[PDB]
Amino acid sequence: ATVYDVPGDLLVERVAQRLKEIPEIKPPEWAPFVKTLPEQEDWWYYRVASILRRVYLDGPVGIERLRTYYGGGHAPERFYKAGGSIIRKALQQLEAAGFVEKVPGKGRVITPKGRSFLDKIATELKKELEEIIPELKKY
Ligand SMILES: [Cl-]
Repeated sequence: ATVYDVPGDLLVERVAQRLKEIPEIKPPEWAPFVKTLPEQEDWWYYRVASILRRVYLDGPVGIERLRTYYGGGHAPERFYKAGGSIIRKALQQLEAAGFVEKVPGKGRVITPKGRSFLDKIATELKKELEEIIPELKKY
């Protein structure tokens, strides 16, 4: 299966778990300082997983385009607050892990390693859904 063949939320969950074992993916200790479930406890892993999937889907894609995609105005020169820092750090860690690269004049793209990483996890998830859902009791 590929990323296209599984739901995004469950894929990001499963990718997040696998990213925990990748040494370069190091939570920056930003989310714990916010007061305003695994997706919260493991926020950074989910964030990086989501961004990796977004690069797979949308690449080539630039930092500012990702920032505005995720944000709650395009201004690539402007001094990044929290959202820009998140994209930048995620992309730095993903590049260090070999999963994304920069293409001059194009943006970030997923590498063959990154693509296979996602597609392997998608294949596992697809198999699980195919097994579990049809076998659930009705009532
Ligand atoms: Cl964090």
